Amino acid sequence: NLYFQHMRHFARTHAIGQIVPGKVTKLVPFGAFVRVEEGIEGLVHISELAERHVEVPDQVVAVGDDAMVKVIDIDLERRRISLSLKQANEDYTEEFDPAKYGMADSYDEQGNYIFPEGFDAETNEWLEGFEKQRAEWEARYAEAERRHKMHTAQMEKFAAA
Ligand SMILES: O=C(O)c1cnccn1
Ligand SMILES: O=C(O)c1cnccn1
Repeated sequence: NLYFQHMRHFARTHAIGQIVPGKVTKLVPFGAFVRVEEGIEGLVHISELAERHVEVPDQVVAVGDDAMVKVIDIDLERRRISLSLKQANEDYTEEFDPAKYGMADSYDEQGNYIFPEGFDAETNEWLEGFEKQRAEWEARYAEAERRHKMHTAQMEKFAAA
């Protein structure tokens, strides 16, 4: 079963709560399907489109719209990924929280930051011979930033209210 395997891979590479970019692919009476990271599709249920009540999804999104959504549930049995636009926006903060955009593994159970393998907290510099790890990290971070920036844009485009 390839689909299960893909969705499982997805679940194991994304934390619940993660906020991710998506493209709206399809509208239905009960919500809007969104393709996540040019990957696979989740559902934004109609009640999770916005804070206000909504009679049809078109009231909030349209096919082809880009958006940042929160992953709120992953059901590998029913092979549904649940998404929320509403909650993504509820959790937005002008201040950047990398945990919510792809770097949750840089935080422990308390929420304390974990200095990555190869970075010297004392020296505050990357250790020579770790260029691979520096690269991967810098990349992950950049993406997390991009994502937050986009979300900011989405919130700014809330000049609707
Ligand atoms: O048609 C479906 O699969 C469906 C309908 N309502 C809620 C969730 N899923
Ligand atoms: O049956 C589903 O859950 C479905 C439908 N359209 C797109 C993605 N998923």
